[PDB]
Amino acid sequence: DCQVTNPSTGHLFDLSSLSGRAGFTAAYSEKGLVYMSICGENENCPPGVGACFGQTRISVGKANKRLRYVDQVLQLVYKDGSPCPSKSGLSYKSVISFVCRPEAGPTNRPMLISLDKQTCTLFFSWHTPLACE
Repeated sequence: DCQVTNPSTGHLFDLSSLSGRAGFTAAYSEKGLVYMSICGENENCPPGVGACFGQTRISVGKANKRLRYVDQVLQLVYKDGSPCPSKSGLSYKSVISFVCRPEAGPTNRPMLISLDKQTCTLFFSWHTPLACE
């Protein structure tokens, strides 16, 4: 249910306050965006899809709720997106990484920071106080 524990302190991280089908957007390119929900599908995307391009609604990853803890970062990986334009045989995937930010940012939305074209992986970051222990 969108929660994970730091194996070494027992601290429970809960990202459920960011969950839900309404979700968020992240800026893509110059005027575009990506629609995304946390730990579940997004209402603007095809059924079961957690993140998709806003212009086309094409999937960049199927939703899941497998939140993981790795070196102080909480992460989700939505795989099995649509066919990769840059490499035959591959499907888009979205990695969403939550990092502690003691004070919430002025905008406070996820950011698409990189798109690895060789593997069609979209890397997103969200610096949030919910990732602080």
